[PDB]
Amino acid sequence: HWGYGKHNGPEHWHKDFPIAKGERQSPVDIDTHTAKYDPSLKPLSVSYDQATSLRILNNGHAFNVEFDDSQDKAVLKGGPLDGTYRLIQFHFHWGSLDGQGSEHTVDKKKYAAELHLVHWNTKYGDFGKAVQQPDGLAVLGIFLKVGSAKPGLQKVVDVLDSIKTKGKSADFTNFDPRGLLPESLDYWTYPGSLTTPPLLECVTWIVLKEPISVSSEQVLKFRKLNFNGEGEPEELMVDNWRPAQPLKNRQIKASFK
Ligand SMILES: [Zn+2]
Repeated sequence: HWGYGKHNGPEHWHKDFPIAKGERQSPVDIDTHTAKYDPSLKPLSVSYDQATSLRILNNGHAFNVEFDDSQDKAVLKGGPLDGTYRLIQFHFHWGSLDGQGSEHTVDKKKYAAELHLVHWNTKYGDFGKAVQQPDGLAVLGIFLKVGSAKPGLQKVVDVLDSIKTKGKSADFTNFDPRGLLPESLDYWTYPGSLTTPPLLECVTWIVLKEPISVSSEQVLKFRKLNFNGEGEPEELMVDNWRPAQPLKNRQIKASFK
């Protein structure tokens, strides 16, 4: 019964998921004055030309756009990564107000939302095995600010009415995740965790420096989703973000000077 409410939110998760207080928890604050350029880093390779989206699902915590991950169709490689990481899904975290919603922060700044493109390391065969490994996942995180509309997000926005409540899904084929990227692939990276229970410390985070802009109308439609199931009292799906966790014995590295 974890969530983001009044009595089940992030500050409670440790009782069921003690790794919530672990050594490598996410998100974190990215201090641009202490992150250090790492010349050993390579450019990201984002290879999404062959992506096969399938479905969009309201899981009661966010919505996931799911992909066919049974072949190397949409992969992330390079950067800090060794090997090939396959896209399984993306989802967002967002606020009730434009001044909060992101999970990572940058010099303590909160963005309106954050996109997570989740990938798993093909050496482990499937997602469920990958999450048991320290290098099992690679999550590309992208900040959202409110300003101009993001045209490539609109197809997501316009299906949201069909998945208003927890447990609803809809077909979502032929969606191109390249339309969600900023111009630059400059990034910060560090080792961390899933940001929802079970909070497993299996993630290489790659957080892009350049945010994307979305419109106030686009974010307002996200805020019409519901945490609840159909036929239950309405609870708007807002503020589904975990706050920054202690960095502990980690360093954040930058791909750029
Ligand atoms: Zn996430």
